[PDB]
Amino acid sequence: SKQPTSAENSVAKKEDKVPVKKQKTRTVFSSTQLCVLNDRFQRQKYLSLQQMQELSNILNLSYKQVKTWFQNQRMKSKRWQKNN
Repeated sequence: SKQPTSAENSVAKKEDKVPVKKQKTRTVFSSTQLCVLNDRFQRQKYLSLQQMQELSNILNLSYKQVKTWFQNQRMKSKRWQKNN
């Protein structure tokens, strides 16, 4: 696999350029993570079973969280995205 613990594309681009509007949704994702996610999804095919645990360690998040985020964005194409 590819374990991207380092060597990223420093500042690729952002899909969102909306500087803090509509208030805060309590929990939020940073453009830093978003950029890395989008870059890696463009450079690679997707996140593999191992890659999600790597990513989890890098962003100091949980494997349960990283997997669920991916599967939600994955399944939205077939069913729909859910916040729960």
